[PDB]
Amino acid sequence: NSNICEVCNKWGRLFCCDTCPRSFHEHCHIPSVEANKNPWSCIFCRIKTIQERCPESQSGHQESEVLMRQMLPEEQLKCEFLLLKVYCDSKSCFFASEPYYNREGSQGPQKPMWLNKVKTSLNEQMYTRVEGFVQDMRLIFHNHKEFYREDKFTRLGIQVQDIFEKNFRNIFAIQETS
Ligand SMILES: [Zn+2]
Ligand SMILES: [Zn+2]
Ligand SMILES: [Zn+2]
Repeated sequence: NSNICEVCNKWGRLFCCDTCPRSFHEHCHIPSVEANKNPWSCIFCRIKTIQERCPESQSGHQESEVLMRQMLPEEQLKCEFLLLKVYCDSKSCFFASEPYYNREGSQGPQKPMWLNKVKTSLNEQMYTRVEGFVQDMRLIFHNHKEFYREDKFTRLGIQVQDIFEKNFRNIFAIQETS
């Protein structure tokens, strides 16, 4: 197995996947790495299994249909993975913890949002449909773009949003378009 965490790329106390060479810190994995379970399969392996069991799940889908899906176990897992894929980018540090807003000429957002809050919300089963999760994720980047206006720091929101959207289209097999 790898000797660094797949998500944060650091060594430390790592838990090893039994079905692939990835490793994770306890709370870098989503959900948090489970207490017992030998063997243990990581979220990448669990997602691969869903695809393998139902090869047709990779045919193209409309976003509108995906968003209305209820958060049954497989959709809950897919949102967990998508959240994990955003954390995998080092630029996710900017969006992880609760922000604050005090900048001359801007006002803070009406509804602040951050990754750790989405994490907790997923863990507590607060989303009933995929739409709930996706709306909160997109609000993270929209709030950032709106607040930082013309500062070049706005690009960080664009960059991490692009990682989110690419992963969303991949994980939920959104129909490719021009
Ligand atoms: Zn880690
Ligand atoms: Zn694995
Ligand atoms: Zn099938």
